[PDB]
Amino acid sequence: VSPVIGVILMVAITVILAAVIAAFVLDLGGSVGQEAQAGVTIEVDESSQEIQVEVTSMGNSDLVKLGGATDGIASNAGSTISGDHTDMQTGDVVTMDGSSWSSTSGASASGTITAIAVIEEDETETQVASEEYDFS
Amino acid sequence: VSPVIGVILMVAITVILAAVIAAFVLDLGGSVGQEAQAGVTIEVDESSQEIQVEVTSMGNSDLVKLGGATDGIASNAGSTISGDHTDMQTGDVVTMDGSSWSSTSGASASGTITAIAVIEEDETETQVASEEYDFS
Amino acid sequence: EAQAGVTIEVDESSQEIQVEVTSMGNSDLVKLGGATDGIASNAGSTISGDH
Amino acid sequence: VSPVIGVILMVAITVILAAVIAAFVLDLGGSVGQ
Amino acid sequence: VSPVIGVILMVAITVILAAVIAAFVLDLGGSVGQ
Amino acid sequence: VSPVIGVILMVAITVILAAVIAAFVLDLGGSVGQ
Amino acid sequence: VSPVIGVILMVAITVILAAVIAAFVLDLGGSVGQEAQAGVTIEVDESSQEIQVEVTSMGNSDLVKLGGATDGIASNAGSTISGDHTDMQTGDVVTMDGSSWSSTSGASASGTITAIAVIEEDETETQVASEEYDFS
Amino acid sequence: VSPVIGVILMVAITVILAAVIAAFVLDLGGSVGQEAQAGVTIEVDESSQEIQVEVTSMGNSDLVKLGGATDGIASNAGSTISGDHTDMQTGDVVTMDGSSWSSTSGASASGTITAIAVIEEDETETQVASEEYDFS
Repeated sequence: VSPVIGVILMVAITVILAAVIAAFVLDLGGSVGQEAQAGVTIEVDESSQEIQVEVTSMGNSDLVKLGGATDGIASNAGSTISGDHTDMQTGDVVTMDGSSWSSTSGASASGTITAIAVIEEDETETQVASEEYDFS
Repeated sequence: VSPVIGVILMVAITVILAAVIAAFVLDLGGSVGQEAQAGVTIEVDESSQEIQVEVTSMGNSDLVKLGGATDGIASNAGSTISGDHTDMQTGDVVTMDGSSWSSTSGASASGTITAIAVIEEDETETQVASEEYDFS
Repeated sequence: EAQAGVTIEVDESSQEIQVEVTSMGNSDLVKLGGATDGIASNAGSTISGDH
Repeated sequence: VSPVIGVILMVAITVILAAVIAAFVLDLGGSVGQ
Repeated sequence: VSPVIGVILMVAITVILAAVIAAFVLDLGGSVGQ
Repeated sequence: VSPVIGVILMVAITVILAAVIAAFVLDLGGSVGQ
Repeated sequence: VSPVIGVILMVAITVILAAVIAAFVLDLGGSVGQEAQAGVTIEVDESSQEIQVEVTSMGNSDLVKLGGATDGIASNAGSTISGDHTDMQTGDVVTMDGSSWSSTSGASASGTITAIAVIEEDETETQVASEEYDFS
Repeated sequence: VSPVIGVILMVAITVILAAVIAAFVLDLGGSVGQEAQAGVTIEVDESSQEIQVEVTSMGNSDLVKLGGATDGIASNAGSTISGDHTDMQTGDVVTMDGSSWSSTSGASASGTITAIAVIEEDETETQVASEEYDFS
């Protein structure tokens, strides 16, 4: 009689463990991480020490912002950036005049300008373009 | 007896997880993002400070509108733009007289004129042409 | 023991949560619990549909 | 399942790259120096 | 259950690799030497 | 009970193998020879 | 009581088997076989019975050597080969004078000249170019 | 003792199921469907109401035959077709005189002439060229 009751109890434990593991499996099942992608052009003009950025295509993202060395520039370099860099729609233009960075403290004459695509649905951030410059 | 019931329960969980992952996979399966393309010519005349735009070909899009520096001009520069810039069909002509931008507040004598192709089916926007100007 | 598959998705852009039943399994009805008890009790119409 | 999703993503990247290269080609297309 | 989770993880890796290769492709896309 | 614990262990091994193969794939991903 | 102890022992055996299979899986996991690739040009001149080889591009390999019919030639044909054939860098030139092969024993007037790329990291060998000749 | 015998039986069932699924997988593994491709030129002459077909290249197929509207013509239009249309080798010419189709019952003055490539190894048929005509 003992082994049969043991089998029944083990079956109950098996059902409970299956119920527990189902939630863990389904937790991974739903986490299909998304990735943003888009096309932006960056161009550094040596004749006037200026950098221009435009969004050629949107892809699946909905807004693009500039990162990298722009953090130091936009923070204290003030009006050397024209336009809006925190939200660039397709067809927008952002112009950065780099003549004054060589003397403005905290603004690196070298570095890199990087573009980040943003999706508000889950706060996904992805790098889409990069290009370095040297006004030193 | 215990491992067999466990196998049955695991098979049921496998079927449920397959059903869950199928929807996630098919969600990505249908998102074939489209991109607009067309040909437009932009020409900046230095003798009279005027910019002319015409649509040479439509490609697969159905309407073209001007963006970039035109946002500042069209917003408050008033009648310096002739024709319709929000919807340009093939063979249409848009003429912009830039003589007065050097003194009109909010109108940049420099910048860039960009063309955007539009598809109403999914609100896709793509840049097709760009050209800068300097009436400063 | 009941088992089924339901998808929950929290949208940061509009502060909204969506729930749908992908599969039934062997159960026959699903209801929302947890923090929904506080919300559904007095938050009124912030929930749409039948929970 | 993995290679099919990869193919879809590669197709999307191909469309984006075509859109990017179209502007570059058309930039040279209009520069008929007089 | 194991192969399904493996497929999900491989799909995630495929998305990440597509994101990585997109930047490399677009780097060459813009270098139209004059 | 045995097959469920086996499934859990196999899932863990699958995660570890995915982590291992990700580095190998990304190694080739970045080698765009100029 | 018996089935519960059996379940415990089976769980232990399952853990041990998982540990054993993990090593086997990871053994295949790391064996991502590499392949060498490069570009080399081979040219057979009918006017003087001479064959010229140059490395146009290196690709990802680091040295190129000649195989195929060259094994018979280089072994006993002596000075009919000029330059270094066991290690050809980019921009190097190897010239082989085939006039004397028609009479030198062990040197095939026909056959094929093949190029092999080499990587010292794992001794990978890959064929990159081939071309036949007939001085018979 | 019960769970161990259950594990043994489940292992046997797993081996049997693996053997069963192997055949199903290998059935799909070998079905690499082939497709024929070739180049044929079709030309419709308005001055004499005649259509000419020639095989410019064979590709990987081995014979070409005409389909489409030719089915109605070749069936009862008799000698209006010259040459052999059921098997066209490279460099062959088939001439069809369409003057009489406007009055011959069952012969459509309009329609389309299509070319089909054929491979006898697995009876693959593929369309390679098409062109319409209007002698009505």
